[PDB]
Amino acid sequence: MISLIAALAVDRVIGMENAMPWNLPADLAWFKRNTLDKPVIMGRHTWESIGRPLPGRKNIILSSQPGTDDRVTWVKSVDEAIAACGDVPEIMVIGGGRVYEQFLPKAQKLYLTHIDAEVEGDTHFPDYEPDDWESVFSEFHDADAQNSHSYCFEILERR
Ligand SMILES: NC(=O)c1ccc[n+]([C@@H]2O[C@H](COP(=O)([O-])OP(=O)(O)OC[C@H]3O[C@@H](n4cnc5c(N)ncnc54)[C@H](OP(=O)(O)O)[C@@H]3O)[C@@H](O)[C@H]2O)c1
Ligand SMILES: Nc1nc(=O)c2nc(CNc3ccc(C(=O)N[C@@H](CCC(=O)O)C(=O)O)cc3)cnc2[nH]1
Repeated sequence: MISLIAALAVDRVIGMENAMPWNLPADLAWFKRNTLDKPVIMGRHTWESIGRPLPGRKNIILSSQPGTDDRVTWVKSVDEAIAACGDVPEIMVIGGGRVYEQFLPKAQKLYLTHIDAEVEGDTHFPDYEPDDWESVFSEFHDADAQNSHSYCFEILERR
C-alpha cells in the first residue's frame, strides 16, 4: 500500500523557503520509527532541503531530470516511482506539497503530526476531504523542554 507522512502547522503549512522552521525532535523520532526499512518517495525540492540521503531506507527522488547523485534512485513519473519500490508492504511518500498532491488519490493511510504553531509559510498539505478518512490513532503531547510546541500524532486510514 501507499502511505503519506507529514507534519502540519496551522492552516496545513508544511514549509517555507525550503526550511525546518521548527526544531521539534520528538516528531523526527516518530518520522524515523515509521519510515525505517521502507522505501521513501520524495520530490526533488524536498531532496535538496533534506540535504543528504536518509539511511536505512530506499530513497526514490522524482524529477523531470536525470540523476545528479547515484546514492539514491531517480524516477521521472509517479508510475515509475511506485514501480521502483518493488513489491513491499508499505510505500512511504514523504513530500513535499507537489508530491503529496499527486499521491493522495493513491493513498490508503495518512501519518499526520499536527503541530501547535503558526509560521507564515509558502507550501501546504493537500486539502483532502476527511470524510473519506477515519482516525484510528491519536496521541497528544504537550510542550516539554525538548519540544517547544504541543503536537498530536494521528494515523488516518481510508474508509
Ligand atoms: N512538513 C513536512 O512534513 C514536509 C515534508 C516534505 C517537504 N516539506 C517542505 O515542502 C517544501 C517543498 O515542497 P514542494 O511542493 O516545493 O516540492 P516537492 O514536492 O518536494 O518537489 C517538487 C519537484 O519534484 C519533481 N516532481 C514532482 N512531481 C513530479 C512528477 N510527476 N514527475 C517528475 N517530477 C516530479 C519536480 O522536480 P523537477 O523540478 O526537478 O522536475 C518538482 O519540481 C519544502 O519547504 C519542504 O521543507 C515539508
Ligand atoms: N512527521 C514528519 N516529520 C518530519 O520531520 C518529516 N519530514 C519530512 C521531510 N523532511 C525531512 C527532514 C529531515 C529528516 C531527517 O533528518 N530525518 C532523520 C532524523 C534525524 C535523526 O536520525 O535523528 C531520520 O533519520 O529519520 C527527514 C525528513 C517529511 N515528512 C515528515 N513527517
